[PDB]
Amino acid sequence: EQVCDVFDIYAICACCKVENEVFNNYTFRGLGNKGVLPWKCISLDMKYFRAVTTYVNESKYEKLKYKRCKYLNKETVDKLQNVVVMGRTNWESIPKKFKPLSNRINVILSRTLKKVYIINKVEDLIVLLGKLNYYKCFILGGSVVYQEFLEKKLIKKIYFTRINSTYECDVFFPEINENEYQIISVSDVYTSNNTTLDFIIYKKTEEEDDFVYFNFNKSIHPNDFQIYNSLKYKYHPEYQYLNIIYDIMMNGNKQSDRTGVGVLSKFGYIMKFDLSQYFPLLTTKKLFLRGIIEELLWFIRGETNGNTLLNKNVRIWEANGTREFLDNRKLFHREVNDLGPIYGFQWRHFGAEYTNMYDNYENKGVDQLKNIINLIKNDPTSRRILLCAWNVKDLDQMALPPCHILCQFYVFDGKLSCIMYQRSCDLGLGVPFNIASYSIFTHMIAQVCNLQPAQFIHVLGNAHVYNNHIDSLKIQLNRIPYPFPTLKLNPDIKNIEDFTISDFTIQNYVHHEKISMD
Amino acid sequence: EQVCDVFDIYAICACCKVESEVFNNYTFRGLGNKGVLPWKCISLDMKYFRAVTTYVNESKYEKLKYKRCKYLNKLQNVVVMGRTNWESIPKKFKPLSNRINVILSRTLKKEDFDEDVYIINKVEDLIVLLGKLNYYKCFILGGSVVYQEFLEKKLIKKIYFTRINSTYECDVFFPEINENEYQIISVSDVYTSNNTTLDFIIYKKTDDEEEDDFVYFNFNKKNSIHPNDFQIYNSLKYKYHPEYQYLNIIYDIMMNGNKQSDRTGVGVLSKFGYIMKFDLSQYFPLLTTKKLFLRGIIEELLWFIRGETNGNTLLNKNVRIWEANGTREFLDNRKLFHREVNDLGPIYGFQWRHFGAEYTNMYDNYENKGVDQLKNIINLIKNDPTSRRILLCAWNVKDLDQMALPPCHILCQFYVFDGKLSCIMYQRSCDLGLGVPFNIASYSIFTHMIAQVCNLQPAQFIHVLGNAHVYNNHIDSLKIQLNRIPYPFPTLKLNPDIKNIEDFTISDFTIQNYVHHEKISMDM
Ligand SMILES: NC(=O)C1=CN([C@@H]2O[C@H](COP(=O)(O)OP(=O)(O)OC[C@H]3O[C@@H](n4cnc5c(N)ncnc54)[C@H](OP(=O)(O)O)[C@@H]3O)[C@@H](O)[C@H]2O)C=CC1
Ligand SMILES: NC(=O)C1=CN([C@@H]2O[C@H](COP(=O)(O)OP(=O)(O)OC[C@H]3O[C@@H](n4cnc5c(N)ncnc54)[C@H](OP(=O)(O)O)[C@@H]3O)[C@@H](O)[C@H]2O)C=CC1
Ligand SMILES: CCc1nc(N)nc(N)c1OCCCCOc1ccc(-c2ccc(C(=O)O)cc2)cc1
Ligand SMILES: CCc1nc(N)nc(N)c1OCCCCOc1ccc(-c2ccc(C(=O)O)cc2)cc1
Ligand SMILES: O=c1ccn([C@H]2C[C@H](O)[C@@H](COP(=O)(O)O)O2)c(=O)[nH]1
Ligand SMILES: O=c1ccn([C@H]2C[C@H](O)[C@@H](COP(=O)(O)O)O2)c(=O)[nH]1
Repeated sequence: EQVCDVFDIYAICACCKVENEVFNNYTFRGLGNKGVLPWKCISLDMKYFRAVTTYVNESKYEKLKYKRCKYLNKETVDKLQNVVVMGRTNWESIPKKFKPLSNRINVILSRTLKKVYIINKVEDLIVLLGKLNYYKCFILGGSVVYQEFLEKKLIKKIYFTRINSTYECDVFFPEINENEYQIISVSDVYTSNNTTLDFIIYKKTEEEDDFVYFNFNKSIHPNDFQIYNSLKYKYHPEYQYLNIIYDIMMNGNKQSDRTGVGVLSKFGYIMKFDLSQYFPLLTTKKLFLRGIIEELLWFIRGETNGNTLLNKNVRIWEANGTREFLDNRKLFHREVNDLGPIYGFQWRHFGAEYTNMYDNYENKGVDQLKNIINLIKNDPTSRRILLCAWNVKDLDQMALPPCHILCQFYVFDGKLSCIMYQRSCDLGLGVPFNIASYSIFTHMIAQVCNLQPAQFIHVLGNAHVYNNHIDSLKIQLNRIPYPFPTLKLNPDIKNIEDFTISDFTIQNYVHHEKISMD
Repeated sequence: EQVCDVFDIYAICACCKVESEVFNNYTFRGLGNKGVLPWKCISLDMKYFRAVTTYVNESKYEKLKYKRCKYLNKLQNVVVMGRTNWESIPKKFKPLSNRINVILSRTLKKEDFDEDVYIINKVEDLIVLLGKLNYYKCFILGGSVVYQEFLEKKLIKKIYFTRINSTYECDVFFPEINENEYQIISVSDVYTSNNTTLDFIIYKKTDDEEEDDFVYFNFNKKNSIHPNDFQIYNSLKYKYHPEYQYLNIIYDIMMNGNKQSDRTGVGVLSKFGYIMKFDLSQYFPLLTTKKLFLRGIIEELLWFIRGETNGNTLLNKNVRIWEANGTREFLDNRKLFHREVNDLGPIYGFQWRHFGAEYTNMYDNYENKGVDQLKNIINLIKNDPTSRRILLCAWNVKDLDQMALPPCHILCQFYVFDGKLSCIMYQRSCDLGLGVPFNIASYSIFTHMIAQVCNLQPAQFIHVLGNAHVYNNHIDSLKIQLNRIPYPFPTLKLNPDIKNIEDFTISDFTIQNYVHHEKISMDM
């Protein structure tokens, strides 16, 4: 029977980053600078902190007192609040207008303070706790306090805010030992005061029956997903991707492939990412975006020339443009790397007769990109703001038919959302890039129409995991996401055709190690 | 305290429809015929009945034992049967296994039974018996005389009620349940077993560390619709009937919808992005919380498949779905000044059979012009079933302004596994109160037709909604409808001799066992 369990002693803290980088939990360590917080107010962390440290559940107290008494070999302890323990320097950095911390029993560790309790050794806290009625006990820091409370093994859980930005710091949270503590929960990702952040939790290592009745009809070893399955709360939006992989692995249909690879597949999924709060660049592996952005730029120019991409070493379309690949598609009369009437051609020239990749198509066919931008600007409540690449007439002349069938747009209260329907979804290699690409695009349309981006919504049709990706995705599922990065566009660009590679910046991308999916 | 609460006395039953139109909960009331059951085995109900009457939770007995102790001062359930019920059970099934069996009788006594059973000769003796036994719950198993007297005396806490959605000859009937004594608290998924659909409803008499963590994670959490406006809807504990996928979306839009104007002038509440899934192997999802007829939508689908764009064809069969979109005034407001009345332009049927052909008029012969995508997808399903390119697309960007209006149903994608066909339809714009009920029915039918002609069985119709809206003028009608409890769905049957997609006619379709609430004008 350990003290921290008896007295419900917990740590709570907020850690920023500090000035081929490798990332780990320790990336998030920064606590303070010059007696104060490294950052200007991050008001969302403040609200979380207040609510965690003040929250009490009276009905649960009877049971805690019991345990505490039986431990201290007593029969009695002799409006419920929590205890909060601050180091002296910590207590001095708090604006006086906020001291003592409201609705909490304030305890201060100090050797040089004299009488809101003061105490001058840790063991004196245990004593004080044995003589109080309190719900739980929260160690609020600073650095010295966490250090000693942690080495003395006095901490049941760590409520750890990850501030995904870099500050100058002079004091650090200690390195949490992964054999001592493991993460059991991860929150939604949020933006506050110009940074992303998330909240994670380390742990020390009648109607009921009716529910059963309604359930009366209901080569992967899930034990391999130890970390995945041991998490309790999985609210980080990256879990929308990871959970689909889990689902396909566990419940997928075995089917054969043109490459003889084999897939597990399922049909019909939705993911939704809130672009006002973050940029959903997967963090459970490394992803690179230069190629993805050039591809989008090449679509917007309405290009179908694969050489343009190849000469910038963007090799996404290379295999689809070879002599052999075109001949197998019966495009015997197509030049190498002429991909035919694919996305760019359909976005700007839908319905025009395709000749070759060098022809001049200006003012030929339907310029649906211009059309949707005008509809957003002039008739935002239109339900016909669609951009469609599936030209049934032209499919057989494409190097391959589009995987990204259409985008539809929705405008409410100055904000833009986008649904993209994908007929075919390689969860392991394709879908991560695909989410990035259409999130970028959503931002680009929003900016040129003076709107703010809201949600990117991804509908997956035939959704598959290649059998040669399974071992890699197993490794990936047992990694814990980090808070997402942010995308910044150059704010000067007000025309969809005016963006260049230099107008795009990913900020604060923290990621696990790259994985060769094969 | 009541006797039924102390001793945990429940009823479980199964009721079919009977021969003798308005529907109500009393539609399901057939129990028995000539001393045995009205149907041959409905095995899924037998499985449910065994699961419910045999399940026990040992960890909860201690509190039960305490409660009954106060009242008076391996674990198993007790089951109680009328004598006629007992004699109806096949010998090999008696006594009911893993249960304490109790029989009510005057004419027979314990010397008349070989089996491990308790005989009781009045209800009062049941209660005495329950006071003497160790048991989890007590299930009253019928028949009609027994249900009658247990209900009359208020000795039933809940009724586990199976709705068998088919009609049989009966001579005995469950009591009419008094809606002021008993109300439905829960409704199951809908299933098919032994060629009938059925569901299961429930009437009621009228480390918690991780719990605090739940609260912490919620530290950061609209429309003047009123709470009491959904009393019945919100009083249900389990809402597992697939009709709730539709009803819950309506609720979501009412409560969280964004207010917006629209091309129509009415304004709406809107949201963006929903998915519904319907299991066509188990039911035909025609909405039951209001009345729908399918003659028109079936004639529409046949007209689509034929490649037709002539609205007169529909009007001549008294189908008016497209009438307003073909008037002189409508076409002119679309700037289609050189279009004949009821010439709807290159819409669905034209795109399905002739995508990319130049549209002239509704009378032209377009044979072998454009892409016959309907044919192409049938060929793909038959010869390349694992293709990820089996898509039928009505949104032809080039032809949009020539259409009476652009399609709402943008595309269907198909999926085949293990001899079974699934279908996703993506709907760019979705009128929840009027359009969507019919849209679900149309694409569900089309999935069955495509499956049959490719020698597959239907699996799931998946409906993806883009712009999803409730018209302000529909809100009061939808409020009414949401306080209705769905009935088990109907089934759809097709003439099995039809083996080509082009060869269906209206009499090739039958909708069987449609039970529904009354018709609702969505508008005033
Ligand atoms: N971001 C976050 O989550 C948090 C950050 N901070 C930041 O951390 C910094 C403060 O950290 P740090 O410098 O380590 O200071 P601390 O808050 O850890 O204070 C240390 C002091 O506490 C007293 N003390 C410590 N251990 C004991 C003990 N065992 N017995 C008795 N008294 C003890 C002593 O005061 P004495 O001199 O009287 O002996 C000691 O010098 C600031 O910059 C602050 O803003 C603060 C709170 C949380
Ligand atoms: N579909 C369903 O869910 C169910 C249907 N059934 C069907 O229902 C029919 C049987 O119903 P029903 O004809 O109403 O008969 P019951 O099963 O209700 O049995 C009636 C007999 O039970 C005895 N009995 C009942 N109440 C008492 C009492 N208070 N004290 C003493 N004895 C009592 C008497 O036996 P005695 O004459 O010997 O004195 C009486 O004649 C059959 O067709 C059966 O298959 C039955 C149960 C479930
Ligand atoms: C960083 C928070 C935090 N977060 C987490 N998760 N764990 C913590 N243990 C933690 O901190 C230590 C708690 C005591 C400090 O209590 C303060 C109160 C108010 C201001 C304050 C400063 C500036 C403004 C303003 O400029 O408006 C307003 C308030 C600072 C500290
Ligand atoms: C309809 C059941 C039922 N359902 C629900 N929901 N509540 C009920 N209270 C209920 O009944 C009460 C059970 C007493 C009769 O228990 C039987 C057991 C087996 C066969 C039996 C007969 C024939 C065959 C065969 O021919 O295959 C197989 C089994 C009949 C009755
Ligand atoms: O942007 C893309 C393009 C392709 N794919 C995957 C889906 C399939 O695995 C393959 C294309 O093969 P077909 O589905 O077209 O046959 O590429 C994606 O995930 N994303
Ligand atoms: O099969 C159909 C046809 C139409 N609509 C509704 C959606 C809109 O309320 C309206 C079409 O208007 P636009 O979205 O095209 O503006 O009709 C449906 O729900 N289903």
